[PDB]
Amino acid sequence: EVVKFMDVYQRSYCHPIETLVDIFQEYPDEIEYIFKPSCVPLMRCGGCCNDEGLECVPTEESNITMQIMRIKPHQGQHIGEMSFLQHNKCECRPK
Amino acid sequence: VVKFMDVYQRSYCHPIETLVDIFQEYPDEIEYIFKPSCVPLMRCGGCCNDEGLECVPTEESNITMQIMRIKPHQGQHIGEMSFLQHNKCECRP
Repeated sequence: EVVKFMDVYQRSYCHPIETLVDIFQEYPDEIEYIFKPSCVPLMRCGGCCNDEGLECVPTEESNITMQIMRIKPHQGQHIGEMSFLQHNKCECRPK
Repeated sequence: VVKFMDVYQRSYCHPIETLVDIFQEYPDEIEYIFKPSCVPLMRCGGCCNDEGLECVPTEESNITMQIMRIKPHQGQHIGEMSFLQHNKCECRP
């Protein structure tokens, strides 16, 4: 049941991974609202470069659109379209 | 367009594949460099839709992986290292 070295080595290297991201951190100026769900699943660059001079970053991105409920306390709740950026490709490059 | 009941279902508290730094999980091991420096592990992630609660593990289990440890100017060796995985999660107070 032991994960072999080259398999961990290849699986953890910098690449797009489904990451749950808070909606409010992605749309900072919407402070009068609560969102449901409060976070969404998005492909984002992750992992290690295995070299302290490099860092994992997006090289290609694209939008995804989802129906999110927007709540304004004491004055209305509406399900609408919200768009987030996803990372289609990543690379390790200098810092 | 992702439909509302589909995002609402998939973003809720649950175990997700997460890339974790090894020295963060082994703080006492300051004399080594690890390769790879991070590992893929199932860990609780997502939102609770309740400001009162938090997504936490209710069931854990170990996973063993071959990791290289490097001790600068002395040696290097690929050996087994164990990490904790999350099998089940819940939103709690």
